[PDB]
Amino acid sequence: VNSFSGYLKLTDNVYIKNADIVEEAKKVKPTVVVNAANVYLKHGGGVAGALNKATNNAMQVESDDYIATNGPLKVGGSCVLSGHNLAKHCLHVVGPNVNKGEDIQLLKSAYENFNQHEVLLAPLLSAGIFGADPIHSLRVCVDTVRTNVYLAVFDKNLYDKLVSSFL
Ligand SMILES: NC(=O)c1c[nH]c2ncnc(N[C@H]3CCCC=C3Br)c12
Repeated sequence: VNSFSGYLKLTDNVYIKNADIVEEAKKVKPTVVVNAANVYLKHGGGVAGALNKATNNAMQVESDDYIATNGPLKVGGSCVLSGHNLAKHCLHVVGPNVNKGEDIQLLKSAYENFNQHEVLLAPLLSAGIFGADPIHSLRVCVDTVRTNVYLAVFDKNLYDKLVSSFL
């Protein structure tokens, strides 16, 4: 039993809700919140800009030190950093950005990072400003993640479409 509330169950291990991941993280304080990161951990917009803003820029400060030490992530890769006031940990995951020409096949590799964590609150990777089809992202999520994932979809209109079209 966990504290996630109001989710629709899609499969044995995947759940979905129309919610703002920032407000959801603040309420649940999950062990792991997933950020829709880029390789530079520059949290400017989309989910990343919103999560970083909610940390009063502490996420960005921590991220800049991480990059200065380790260099950029790989597309499809991840790192675990602090969750600040939102969660115990933040799993920064880099899905391919279609608006940069990155290979959509890397979306499966990106979701594989979720399997290192028993339970996660997450957005749909590569959706929104990353330019991929969210219906496809949900399909890859369901077919790749085996741990318990609670997906937050900001747009109410998009949420209804993902549910109604789910196989
Ligand atoms: N500024 C923002 O993009 C968000 C702030 N919180 C969010 N929670 C969920 N998805 C978000 N964005 C996108 C990316 C994922 C696919 C649908 C949507 Br909608 C955001």
